[PDB]
Amino acid sequence: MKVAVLPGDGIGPEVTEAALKVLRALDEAEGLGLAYEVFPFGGAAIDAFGEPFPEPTRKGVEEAEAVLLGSVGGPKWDQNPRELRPEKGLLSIRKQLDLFANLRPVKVFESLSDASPLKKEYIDNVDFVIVRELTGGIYFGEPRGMSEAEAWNTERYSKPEVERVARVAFEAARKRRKHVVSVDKANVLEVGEFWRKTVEEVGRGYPDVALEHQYVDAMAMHLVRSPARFDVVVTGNIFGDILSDLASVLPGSLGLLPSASLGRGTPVFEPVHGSAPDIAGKGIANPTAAILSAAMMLEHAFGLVELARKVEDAVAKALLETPPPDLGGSAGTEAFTATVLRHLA
Amino acid sequence: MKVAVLPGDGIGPEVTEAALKVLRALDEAEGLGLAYEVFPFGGAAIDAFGEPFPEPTRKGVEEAEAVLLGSVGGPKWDQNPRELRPEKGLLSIRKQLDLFANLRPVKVFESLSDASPLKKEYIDNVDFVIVRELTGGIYFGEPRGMSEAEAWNTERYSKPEVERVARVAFEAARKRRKHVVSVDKANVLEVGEFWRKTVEEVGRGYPDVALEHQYVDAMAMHLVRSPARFDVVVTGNIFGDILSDLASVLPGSLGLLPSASLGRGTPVFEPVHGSAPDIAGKGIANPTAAILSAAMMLEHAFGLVELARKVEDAVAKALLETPPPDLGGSAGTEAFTATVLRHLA
Repeated sequence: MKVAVLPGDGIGPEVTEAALKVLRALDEAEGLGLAYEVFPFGGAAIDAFGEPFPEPTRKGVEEAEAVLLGSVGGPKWDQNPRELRPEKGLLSIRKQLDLFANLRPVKVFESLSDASPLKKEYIDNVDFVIVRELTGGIYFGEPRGMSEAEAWNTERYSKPEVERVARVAFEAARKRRKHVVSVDKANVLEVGEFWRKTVEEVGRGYPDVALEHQYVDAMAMHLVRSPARFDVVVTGNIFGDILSDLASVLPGSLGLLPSASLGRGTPVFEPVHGSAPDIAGKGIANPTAAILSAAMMLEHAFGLVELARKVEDAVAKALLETPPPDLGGSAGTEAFTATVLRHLA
Repeated sequence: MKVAVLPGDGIGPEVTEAALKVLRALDEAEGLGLAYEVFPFGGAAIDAFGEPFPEPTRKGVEEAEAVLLGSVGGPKWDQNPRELRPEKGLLSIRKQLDLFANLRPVKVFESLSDASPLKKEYIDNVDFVIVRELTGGIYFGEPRGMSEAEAWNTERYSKPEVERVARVAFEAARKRRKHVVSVDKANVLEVGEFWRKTVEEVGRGYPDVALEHQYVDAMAMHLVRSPARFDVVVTGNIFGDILSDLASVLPGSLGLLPSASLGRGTPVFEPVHGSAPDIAGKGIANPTAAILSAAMMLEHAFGLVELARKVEDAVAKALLETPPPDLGGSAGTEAFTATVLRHLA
């Protein structure tokens, strides 16, 4: 199991290391062969190497079997230009490893039910994964323009780009409850008729997984009225991007969520949450999203679905037993990483 | 006050008439000069006149100062072709009266708080109006297409189309709490930079009203986390259409919501909810949305903002005192129309 580890800025060192603490325990216990190496990335490499993704790191993520990415970003850099700022590097590692699908899981852990905005009965048993196409459509599509008179922008997709994110979706489905929902605007737009027939062709090859289709506006209503009804949701870019932010309010007690970019190269896994500079060093950072991005690596990079679920129970249990300060408890990073480990022994 | 009344099919006769019962009471009481006339529209006119919007009605809505529309649609017609089915007429009256903005208000009435999917604290004091541009952008925009290889669709807006829906928004704002939020994707798409500067030019003329901008994905999260923070929201078509369906789950106890199309011609007002054929004649239909579309007519067609708010209190009070069967009470259309009237005497 070869992991290039890029802990990034701010809290990235602290919470990326609590992830590795869970992974070295499973590694010991199951003998998985974890070989990892830490590489420079972000505000720290701007300072050190004079750019956010230096070629040691270009090579490192190019040759590992997984990247464990922390978080970059800091005010310090914003003022200096454009390709010298933490975030540029975030797109450079996406381009290089040819990543085209972004997986975002939302789970509401029975113990933090009361933190959610929805009544308990609507969040019970939410466990779903939205996989959003990453590189196509209206944000990148052309023609585009702006005149004194008007402005234009094209949503455009080719069969290859639809089949790519669709296979990730089905394969992603096989490892959890076997149902895909594709999301489109097929009843009005033709990009969406297209998307619809192609997801349905590709679905033929995955017989063990169920396929259904929904319109973006009906799926926006279902994520608040019945979100426990989905397993994997696959959609385009702007709709994945809108429906993943609406879906991120369902847990409530934010900060807990993991993200993973997948594709031809090396899968990148990271917590959704940035640098949090305010609190780097104090030891209170909540590691729940780094420990769960690790669980996603094990599931998507190495296919060890059964260990990924046992790490997601240890963190569920742990969240119930020792809520971090940010969730009305007092367990900092280490004491929380502890009880996670104390559950998967 | 000249109203062409088009009660439509199914429950349309019943609930459009309870609206008129409230309006004839205010009319008596304030002497507003209500002159109304009932015209044929929908499944009923397909049967009667052999098309859904016959020229008596074309003329009627053309010459009234407001349309009070009920609901059309019935299975009976679906099988016969395309321009002979209830819904066609719905676009024919939109084209004819040159309507380009659709106003959708969401309010959560303190008494039905427990029906909502959100915890009480998030719905308390929701009162906002989304005005969605109706005739432009990606659903109508061109070029568009579909090949074996790819599919395309253009989101396109010209300054005139952005300024139109923006003035409705500001003027709509003046009559309630004076804050507009425009919703766009300005940080990625140029249609959205355009939309953004134009809503900001037009805002210069309305000094008494506050303007703010938000991205569609951040506004999708705000409608569940803090929806009581908006007064009027103005946006384009597909985003109005997505954000109005997400916003329609906040009341919970559905069926209660009013809609209004505005523009160069005669404003059309209608309940959001269709025909409901299952229950036409039984007398149980909930009239809360027809009585509140009437309140919207008074506010937008005749500018009688102060009476519109007193009819929205009578129906609030009434919802508290006699919930309809559909909201765990037993008050049918008439008994509910009663207590509404019994409050605005």
